[PDB]
Amino acid sequence: ASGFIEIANKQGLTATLLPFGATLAKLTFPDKNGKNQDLVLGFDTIDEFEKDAASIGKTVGRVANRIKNSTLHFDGKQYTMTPNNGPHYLHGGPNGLGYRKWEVVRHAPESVSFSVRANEQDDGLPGDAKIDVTYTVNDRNQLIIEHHATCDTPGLLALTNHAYWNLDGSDTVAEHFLEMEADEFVEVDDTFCPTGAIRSVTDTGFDFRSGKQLKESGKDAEELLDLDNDLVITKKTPSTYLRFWSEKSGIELSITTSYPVIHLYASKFLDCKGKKGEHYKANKALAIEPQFHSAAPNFDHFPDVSLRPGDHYCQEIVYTFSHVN
Repeated sequence: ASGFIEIANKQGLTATLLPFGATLAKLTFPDKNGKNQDLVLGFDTIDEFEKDAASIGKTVGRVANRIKNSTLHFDGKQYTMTPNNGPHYLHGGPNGLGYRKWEVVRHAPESVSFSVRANEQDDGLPGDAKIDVTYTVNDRNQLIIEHHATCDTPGLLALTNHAYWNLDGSDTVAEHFLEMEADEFVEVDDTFCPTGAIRSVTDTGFDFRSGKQLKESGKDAEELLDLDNDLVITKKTPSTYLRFWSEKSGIELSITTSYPVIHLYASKFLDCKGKKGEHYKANKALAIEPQFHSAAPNFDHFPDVSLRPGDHYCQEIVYTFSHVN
């Protein structure tokens, strides 16, 4: 058996990790009323996490999101996996990184690092890789997630963190405000698999450039937010890219990442017994997943996510917690 690992700074920021799936189990931070609030969904027990299928707080890999039709071409060779989500291959498959027990290579009062190895035999994806993920909290009230990796054999590697966020405990995050520096988004089909097209956010329900409440996303016949797309980060050349907050709890979350996109999932298909024995329902939280474009391995015009011998996969996500004053 394993066990929850806790890290924390000196200002009231605590994070609880789990070796299994290198998961972010909990993240507590005092609200405007000085009351501690767990900002991420989860489970009160370890086994519940090992049985979860919604990838709650997990470190996802080797390839986050979908591989169109469970097939791809790598270095002139075709790789075909067994579908695990519709006709596609989602989050690295049933034996993806999120479903494996990572080794604890470092643990200190404010930081913890996990490591794990994966090759074609483990998940059917090309080559192999030694992956190391670190969670660190600091005096700036930031949670830093570092994603590092190397390989002996050429393959693909595109990770992300699948934590579902809810800053005030509300039944849903429809009232939460969201602001993103994203001019474009990745188009997806009915099965939510990228089509390879990029669409401007202008005049669409995905324009969060002015900061609005999530409840504002068109008008469907289910009154549910079906957010679950890749929002391409507008990055300069010659900084915070996302701000998520709740006027209710007064808690705000800002993010900066090396990744080119941030996948936002409004938790439309959620329905599980979480913390406090609570019953999570539709649009309960907001999954924020900094990552490379979904289905990158299927479209050559999307970022090249190959990881080859001698190179170093190195990405980071910085979450800053504060208050809206």
